[PDB]
Amino acid sequence: LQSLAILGATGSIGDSTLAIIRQHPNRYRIHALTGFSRVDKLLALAMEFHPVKICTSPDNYAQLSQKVTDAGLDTIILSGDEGLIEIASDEAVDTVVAAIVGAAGLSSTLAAAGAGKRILLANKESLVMAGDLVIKTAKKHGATILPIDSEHNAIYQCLPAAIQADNTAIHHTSYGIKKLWLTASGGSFLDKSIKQMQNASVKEAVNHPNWSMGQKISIDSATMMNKGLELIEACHLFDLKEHQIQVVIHPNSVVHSLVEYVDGSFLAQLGTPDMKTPIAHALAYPERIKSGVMPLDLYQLGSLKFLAPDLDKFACLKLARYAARLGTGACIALNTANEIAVEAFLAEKICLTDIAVIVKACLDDKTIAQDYSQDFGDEVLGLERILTMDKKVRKIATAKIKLLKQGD
Amino acid sequence: LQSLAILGATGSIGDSTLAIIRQHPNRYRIHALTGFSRVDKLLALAMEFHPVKICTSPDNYAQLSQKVTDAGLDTIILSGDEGLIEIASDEAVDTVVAAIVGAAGLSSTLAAAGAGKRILLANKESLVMAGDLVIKTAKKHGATILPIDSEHNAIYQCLPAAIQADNTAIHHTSYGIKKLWLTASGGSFLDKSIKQMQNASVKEAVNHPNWSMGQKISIDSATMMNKGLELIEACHLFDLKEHQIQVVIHPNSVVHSLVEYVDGSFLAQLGTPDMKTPIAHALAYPERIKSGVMPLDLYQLGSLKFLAPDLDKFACLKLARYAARLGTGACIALNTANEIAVEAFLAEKICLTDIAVIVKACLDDKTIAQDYSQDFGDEVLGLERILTMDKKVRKIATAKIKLLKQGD
Ligand SMILES: NC(=O)c1ccc[n+]([C@@H]2O[C@H](COP(=O)([O-])OP(=O)(O)OC[C@H]3O[C@@H](n4cnc5c(N)ncnc54)[C@H](O)[C@@H]3O)[C@@H](O)[C@H]2O)c1
Ligand SMILES: NC(=O)c1ccc[n+]([C@@H]2O[C@H](COP(=O)([O-])OP(=O)(O)OC[C@H]3O[C@@H](n4cnc5c(N)ncnc54)[C@H](O)[C@@H]3O)[C@@H](O)[C@H]2O)c1
Ligand SMILES: O=CN(O)CCCP(=O)(O)O
Ligand SMILES: O=CN(O)CCCP(=O)(O)O
Ligand SMILES: [Mg+2]
Ligand SMILES: [Mg+2]
Repeated sequence: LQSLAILGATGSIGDSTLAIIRQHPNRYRIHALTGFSRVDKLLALAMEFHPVKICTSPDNYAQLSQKVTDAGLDTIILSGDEGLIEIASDEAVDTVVAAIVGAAGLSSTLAAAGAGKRILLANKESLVMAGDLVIKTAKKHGATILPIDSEHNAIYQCLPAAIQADNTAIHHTSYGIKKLWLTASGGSFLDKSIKQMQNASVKEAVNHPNWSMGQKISIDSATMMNKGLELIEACHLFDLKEHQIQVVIHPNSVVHSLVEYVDGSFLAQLGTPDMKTPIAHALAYPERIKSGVMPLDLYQLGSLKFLAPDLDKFACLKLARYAARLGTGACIALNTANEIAVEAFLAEKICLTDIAVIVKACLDDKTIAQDYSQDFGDEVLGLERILTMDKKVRKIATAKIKLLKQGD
Repeated sequence: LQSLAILGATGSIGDSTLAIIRQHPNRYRIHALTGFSRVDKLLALAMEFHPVKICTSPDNYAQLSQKVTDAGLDTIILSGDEGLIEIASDEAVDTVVAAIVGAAGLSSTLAAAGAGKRILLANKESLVMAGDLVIKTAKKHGATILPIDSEHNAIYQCLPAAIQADNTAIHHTSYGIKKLWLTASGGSFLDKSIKQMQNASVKEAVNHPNWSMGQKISIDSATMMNKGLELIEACHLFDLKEHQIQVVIHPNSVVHSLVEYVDGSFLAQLGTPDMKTPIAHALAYPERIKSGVMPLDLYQLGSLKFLAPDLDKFACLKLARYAARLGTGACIALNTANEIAVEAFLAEKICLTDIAVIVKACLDDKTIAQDYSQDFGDEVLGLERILTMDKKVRKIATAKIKLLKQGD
């Protein structure tokens, strides 16, 4: 049985992964599950799956340990980043599903690449922040990365075998890859005024017509920063630069992305927008298995729309491309600034449209820009350099926010 | 240089193939070209490409031989089926592009499979009439068949490598193929009354909103018999039965077909509707090359529509499925009856809607049905059995036509 560690098992992605595991009992073995806040849910999962190890936040380690011994499970309990690193590099784990949101998922993603694991990547902030380091580290140790993110999973499915195996093979012109097309729903405000986004409630922004997801990715979809980040994720995953990856607005969320070839062929993945499809694909690869989705019904589709992005309205996307060209430092500035203006939007401290302002101000800040020219990809020293800039952007972005609520 | 024989070089498919050859001068060598009626065009091609051999109709052999000696080419001239068989099995030919329309292309398609060639198949009537025989013969001698037909080329592009190599691999459930979806434009009368198809001029039926093609395939698209035939072609190519292949109406002709997988993934090929894309793909396979098409612009797409087939209105499609289930005899009855009611529609002897009547009457005719249980796939005797039934359906369909213009 393929041994699984599911980092971030209590969230949206975790739910879908587990929904597939329950359909395929004697194919996968759960070795570990992790959860930051939802201690009871993690316990309920523990009791269901009898995992060898679980990990939670340090604030909950004691509480959860009591509850696990009280339930008489053999389960080892772990806490913090230290626990995640352990599970991610555990000799007994074959496959890691990286579903921790944000930067918090970076160190365990690396540990997994360092340990040579099969990694199923949901956690895109890992690649936006440490793409060179993660891929380099993975290549060096024999880790395979398969993307779970819909768009990337689509693209991956639409790529010849040799380029799934080795992403550098994509520069051999025989394979004829021209460019990659990322589909974007346009989010909750696509078809609404600039003015109306300004006054968006969290309830409006957080709820998406086609997808049910975590809070963060949800907001990122509303501003289109999600595509931004996906743009940078794609560059690392498929070993390309941003000019080779373009974005098309597609509100139906049926077409999940395309690969354009030199002969005129666009290979695309279509499906109902349900993350069990890409998770299932990535779990069973190179085989396939039933996912439990309700399949897309082509008869009732109606009309699938396509539309160029409106960049004035979705500045987050302009700014992500700009950052992708600047390299890893600017992508960190990008992602972290954005991580901060999201905690801030959901806390109701800024407007939705303020997410763009904070992120630019951060990309164009002189104190942030000093670190753009650093070697964030050094095998020994890249990690501390990435985290230090993280802490730094955290401070400055926080400062920018406070400054804005009055004036600069 | 890959040596090419282009059977049917003067038609629509031939034009597109050659348009690609002219873009790729030192990749492909033209060893042979063939043309039935258009002697001057065949000559002009001869002078352009200095082929080793060409073949024409028997009625033109003398005329063309004079003209070739008058122009001082070294080119060997051939005639009739005998000439096609020779070119198709020529020791010096690597690749055969099978683009003769109708049943007339069957014997040379077989000769090419018998000789173990790489075959690029446009000519779908070959598989509708002798699918088992062609595939069996190909497998036995090491011939590779790559489809040029848009839908089949799309499906092929959307299939894993192992199933492109060996079509029987598709029954291994690991690969997770659920079903194949054939897209159909719905033709010139999709959005028009039954009543208005009745009175269709040849000019209406022959001209297609999105495609420029030969006359026959053009009419077949109007009645939707083209999808019928494509349905049977798909069964042989991909080694499935008709229940596994469904049809969706898609008027934009952008999405060219899909492959549905068990996890919910639909892989589809999109592109501007231009046969240079699939020809180019098939020529360079497993590599890719520029095709000279103007690529699809996703920004200006608008809305791609999808719609269930209206089977009352497109009886030809009901009847093809029925025939696919009946087996090869009924497919011959189907294809030939249809070949006859097309010569008859374009000659202005029957109504467009009469194509359906003639073909049913032929499928349900007791004299035709006697031969349904024959072994059309016997390596020694299948070919004469296929041609005899052809001649027979030709006679009876002709009779049915004459009968209808008065009454049965
Ligand atoms: N939700 C989707 O459908 C979807 C689609 C594509 C990509 N993704 C990506 O997958 C990842 C997870 O997204 P999600 O929507 O499931 O997130 P979520 O908000 O549902 O939470 C995910 C998990 O992260 C854990 N977590 C949160 N903060 C943590 C911390 N500081 N340390 C350790 N663990 C922590 C939570 O306990 C939870 O199990 C993200 O990177 C997201 O961008 C999600
Ligand atoms: N035209 C397209 O875009 C297209 C698309 C998909 C499939 N196809 C298929 O490819 C094949 C070619 O179609 P097309 O539209 O290019 O045809 P066409 O009518 O334009 O050309 C047919 C070719 O075959 C030759 N031919 C015709 N009758 C013959 C006979 N009785 N004996 C010997 N040779 C003969 C002609 O000389 C000509 O070169 C058909 O089977 C068609 O269904 C064509
Ligand atoms: O992989 C799935 N997602 O990231 C959800 C996408 C929401 P968006 O298409 O509006 O970016
Ligand atoms: O391969 C291309 N064609 O067969 C032209 C198809 C026209 P249709 O979609 O109405 O069958
Ligand atoms: Mg995504
Ligand atoms: Mg076709």
